Amino acid sequence: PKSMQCKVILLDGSEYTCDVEKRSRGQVLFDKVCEHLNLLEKDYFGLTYRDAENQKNWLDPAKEIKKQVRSGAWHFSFNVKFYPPDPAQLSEDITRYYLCLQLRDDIVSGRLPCSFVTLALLGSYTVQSELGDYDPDECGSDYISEFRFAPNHTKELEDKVIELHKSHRGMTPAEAEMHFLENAKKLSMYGVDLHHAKDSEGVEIMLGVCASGLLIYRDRLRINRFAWPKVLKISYKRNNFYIKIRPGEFEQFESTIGFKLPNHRAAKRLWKVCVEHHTFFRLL
Ligand SMILES: COc1ccc([C@H](N)c2ccccc2)cc1
Repeated sequence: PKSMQCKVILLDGSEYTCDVEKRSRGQVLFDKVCEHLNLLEKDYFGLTYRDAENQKNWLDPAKEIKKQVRSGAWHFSFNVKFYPPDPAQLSEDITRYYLCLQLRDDIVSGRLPCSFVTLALLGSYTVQSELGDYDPDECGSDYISEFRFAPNHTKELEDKVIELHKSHRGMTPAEAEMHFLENAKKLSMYGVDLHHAKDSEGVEIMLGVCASGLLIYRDRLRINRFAWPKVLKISYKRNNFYIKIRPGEFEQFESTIGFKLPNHRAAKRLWKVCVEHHTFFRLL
């Protein structure tokens, strides 16, 4: 029985190596990684790989790994797939911990924009969780943390993290992580998966997929939101992605909004993440 070496980038930035049989489905590898992480609330997470066009793809746990990675390396990342709107409802602290690590990367990467004050507050909870109570002995007037907090660090930001850290004395890691999440969950881009697209006129937009529905990001005076219930069907054809939008009560017919994606693979990717989000948040 022939086994393939898998390398998985974990949310702490470390690399986990394991083997699976070469005809293994994604679920096999995912189960191994989750056991390694002592993670039980697995439904919110997934593995990603980079395709031949270097796009992030979710590893489908139901399909053979080899038919997804195809010509590429068996190299993956462990990631949050479904960001819970209410992380306080998660059963386990360790689930909230992995969600925090994901969100820290979302912030540093600039995928999750955040005000100065919220960057400093989130950073102050991370420090409290990781180091415990504020200590002046490690932190002088010239202190810069090893913790990456933001896409662009300033001395201002470092000072504000310390000021807020001082206020968190006696806070345990689980408590600090829960505060981190109570703040992060409110950010307008929390758990929004963004896709580049053109509207039916050829104007460049962004489509965002998240718990509440589908968002269209245009000129920035116009953001359209379609709650999952208002979305009757989702489809793709060639480079095109279509959503059918329910009639307003006493309307005879549904409306169709068409979008142009970069290529067929990008349209299929968007369709699959929309279907998955619609199912997940319909049931949650
Ligand atoms: C992490 O976010 C959630 C997790 C579980 C639920 C679940 N359906 C529920 C609803 C109501 C009361 C208790 C459990 C809901 C949200």
